[PDB]
Amino acid sequence: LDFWLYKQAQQNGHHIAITDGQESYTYQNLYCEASLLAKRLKAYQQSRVGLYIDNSIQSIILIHACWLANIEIAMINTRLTPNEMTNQMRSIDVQLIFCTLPLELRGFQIVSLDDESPSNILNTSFNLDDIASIMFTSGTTGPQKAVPQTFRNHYASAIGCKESLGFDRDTNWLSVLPIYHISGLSVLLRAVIEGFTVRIVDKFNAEQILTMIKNERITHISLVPQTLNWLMQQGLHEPYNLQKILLGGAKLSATMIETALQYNLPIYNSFGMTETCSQFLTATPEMLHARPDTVGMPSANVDVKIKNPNKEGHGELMIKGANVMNGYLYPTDLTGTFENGYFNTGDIAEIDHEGYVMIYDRRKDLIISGGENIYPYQIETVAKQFPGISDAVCVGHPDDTWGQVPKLYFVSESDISKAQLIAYLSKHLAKYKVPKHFEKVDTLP
Repeated sequence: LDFWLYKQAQQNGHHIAITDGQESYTYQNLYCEASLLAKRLKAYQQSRVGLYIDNSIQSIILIHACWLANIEIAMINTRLTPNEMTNQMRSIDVQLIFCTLPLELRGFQIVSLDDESPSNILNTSFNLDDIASIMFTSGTTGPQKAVPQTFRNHYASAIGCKESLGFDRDTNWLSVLPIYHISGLSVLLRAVIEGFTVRIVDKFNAEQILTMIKNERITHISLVPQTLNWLMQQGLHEPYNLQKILLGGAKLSATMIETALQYNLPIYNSFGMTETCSQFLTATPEMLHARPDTVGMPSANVDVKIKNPNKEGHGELMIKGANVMNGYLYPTDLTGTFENGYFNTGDIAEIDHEGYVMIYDRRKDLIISGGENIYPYQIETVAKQFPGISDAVCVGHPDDTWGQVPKLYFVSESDISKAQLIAYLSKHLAKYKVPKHFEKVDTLP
C-alpha cells in the first residue's frame, strides 16, 4: 500500500495542497519537500517524537515528513505548562521534540527547523495499522490520557465524514483550529486522502477570515459556535462560496441556529472526541432546525448505543467503529475503557425514536478534594475487586471542610461491611484516595 501523500503527488500533483495566503504548495511540491525532510528526520533514529508546532505551512511539511519516515507524532498542546509537557512526553517515552516555534524544555533534545517513491528514497513502507499521531486529553476534566490514533482510525473518520458532512476534490477547507488538536489535524488528513486544498490560518481573526471567505473561494470551514457568531457579526450574512460549516465542541443555542439558517448558512453541528479521531455524530442544517439540541446521527458503519437507560432513556454513551482508538497508551491502569468492544465515552446521552442523539451531562472523571487530584476510575477498579461488589461508581460529595470528597456507590447482592471495604480499599490505594462515604444501591446513579 502506498502513502497517501505519495499517491496524491502521482495521481494529481498539480492540485494545490496547502495555502497560507502568501505561499501555495501543490501535492507534488508537498511530497518532494516532505520526502527530503523525512531523510533528515530518520537520521535521529527515533520512532516516536514530539511536535511543538503552529498552524503554518512549515509545520504541515514536518507532519507529512514524519509520516513518510514511519515516525509516530506526539502533538504538544502549546498552551500547556512546562511541567505538563514534560510529564506527557515522558509518559509515552519521547525525548526528541521537533519545533516550528521556539521551545526551551530541560531534559529533552529539541530540534527546530534548520535540519518517485519513498520506497526508493526513504526505505519506508505504509501500514494502516501504524500509529499516526498521539494526542493527550484535557487535564481539567480528568486524567491526561495518551490517545494513539492509527492511519486506519484517521481513514475511517474521513470516509464517515465524507458521507455525513460531505467534501470532494474541489474542497477548499479553511483550517484555523489548532493543528495539535483533532479538529485541526483531521482536516489535513481528509485533504491528503481526498486530494483537496487546505487554507491554513495561524490564528482566529474574524475580519481577516471573512475577507478570505469572500475573496478566496472557501467552501469548507471548521468552527466553534462562539467563533461562528463573531464571523456573523463582522458581516457573514450569506454563505458566499461556503458549502459546509462544521461546528463542534461547545453548546449551540436554538437562537444561533435560527440566525445562521436565516442568513442561509450551511451549519452542521457535530459531536466527537480525540478517542474517535474527530466527529462520530453529525447534524445537518435541517436536523438542527427540527431538534436544536441534537448533535445528530452517526455514520454508516459506526455503532452507537446507550448503556442502562432511564425511563427517560438517559444513559452512558457507548461507541463502536473503525475510527475508535485501540485503547489508551497512558495511564496504564485505565481498565474500564471498553465493554464488549464498545468505547465508554462517559457522556450521558439518549437516542430518541428517530435516531437523534442528544448529549447531556458528563460522568465526572475528577474529584478535587483538599488541593489534591483524585480519580474515580482508580477507586472503582479496586472496589469492583472486593467480594460481592458487582458494580461501583465513585462521585464527588460536598464537604464544608474540604469542598468535595469521594463517595462510593456500589451494587451488591450481599451485605457489604463498610469497615472491611475501607480496609480493603486502604491496602490498594493511597490514604487520600480512599472514600469516607459509602452507599449500597440497587442501580447506580
